[PDB]
Amino acid sequence: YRLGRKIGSGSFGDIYLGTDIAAGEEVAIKLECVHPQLHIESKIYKMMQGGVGIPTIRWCGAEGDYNVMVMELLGPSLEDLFNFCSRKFSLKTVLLLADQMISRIEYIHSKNFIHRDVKPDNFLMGLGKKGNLVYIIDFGLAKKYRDARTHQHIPYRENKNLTGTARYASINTHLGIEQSRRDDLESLGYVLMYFNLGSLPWQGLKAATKRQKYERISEKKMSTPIEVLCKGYPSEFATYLNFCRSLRFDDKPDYSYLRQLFRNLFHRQGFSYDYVFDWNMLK
Ligand SMILES: COc1cnc(COc2ccc(F)c(F)c2)cc1-c1cc2c([nH]1)CCNC2=O
Repeated sequence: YRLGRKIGSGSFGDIYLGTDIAAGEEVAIKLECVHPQLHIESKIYKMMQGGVGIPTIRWCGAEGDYNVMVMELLGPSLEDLFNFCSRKFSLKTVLLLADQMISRIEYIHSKNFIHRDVKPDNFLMGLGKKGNLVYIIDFGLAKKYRDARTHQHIPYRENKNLTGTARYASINTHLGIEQSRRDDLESLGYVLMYFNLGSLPWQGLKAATKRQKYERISEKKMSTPIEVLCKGYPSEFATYLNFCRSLRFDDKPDYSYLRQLFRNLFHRQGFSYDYVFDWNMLK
């Protein structure tokens, strides 16, 4: 593997572009200085392997002063594509995205884990034949939510300090409640509305401590009724967020219902099933 330039930073470590030298294929290479977390993330990926929209790990090991995890190269993140599309996606694109994202999250849940860091940066489009598939990345904050053998849900816990990115965190996460399935989905809800509006009402709030800033975000989040947040947009978005906040800590979300909400809306809007995203029209 030839090592390349730094293209990003995950919940842990830094990712670089690279090359499978003998196959002449470009790859993504995540490095962790040899508190270790890379191997754990690698195990989760392997456990998720074989699912739709999940990256393939090509190699895992240590070289020098680094633990290394080579992954198949993917396309731009949804945050990147959002930028390229002038930071506003058309309703059809949000719906096409929502259908796949609910599904990715549902799959991770079917495998007994919660992601805990659902945000535009952690969703990347594929390449080649899978150019229209939305992948989910970075399991650096993922956690098991039910025992593999018995499916006993983890217990309810309070006073937890925040983990994930504040902009898309659920109201309960801000309130120190252990995250569960409902939270990955509520976060997706804010992500969708972010795509619709171009920004969220609790963005760009200035504070001192960089811990007092989460407080402002929390208060704003609890001070902004859902109907206001989604005012001027299809009621489905508000219905989706309300459903998410109504989920009991250990409830199994009805993913099908949520997708159907957006599918019916798609049908009613009269959009064509050609799967053409906004970025597919850049010339
Ligand atoms: C399977 O994981 C990946 C596969 N392919 C790419 C290609 O990314 C680029 C290609 C060309 C560019 F010019 C560029 F800027 C980025 C990136 C990743 C990736 C993994 C992680 C991140 N990114 C940021 C957050 N934490 C992560 O664990």
